[PDB]
Amino acid sequence: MLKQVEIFTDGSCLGNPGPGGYGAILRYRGREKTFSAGYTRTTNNRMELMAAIVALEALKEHCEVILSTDSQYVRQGITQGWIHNWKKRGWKTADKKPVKNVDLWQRLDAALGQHQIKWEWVKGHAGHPENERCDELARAAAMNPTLEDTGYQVEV
Repeated sequence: MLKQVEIFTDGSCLGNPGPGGYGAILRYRGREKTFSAGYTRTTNNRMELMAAIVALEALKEHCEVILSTDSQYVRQGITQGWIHNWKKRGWKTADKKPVKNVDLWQRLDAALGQHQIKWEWVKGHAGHPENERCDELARAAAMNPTLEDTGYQVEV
């Protein structure tokens, strides 16, 4: 009887860049909510980040959160303190260009100041069924894209 909210995320793509989707599970008070959507053209990195974003943006009461994901990207960012680094430098790289996926990283940062988050980095679906599920959810959405990922820049 209650600690957190547990969040499970995955996002993936069929060809990168290519159609992608995300899958998230949120377990509130004895209830569990799923989220899923597919995008016409985006990236892997963006799908993994978006999954975390959508789940967290879904909470409307300050929570104690445990977020379990296998994304290398989120992991990198969080562990290497991207956000902290960027925020001090106005979200631009050393050569004054906007950091890559600044739209998503900001949305993430904004969620993090709301909740007390405890990250759980998983490796392999083996003994992680909620993560297995998000992947199934993620790959399914990617197959029937209904959205356009606007912040998806072609270029660099």
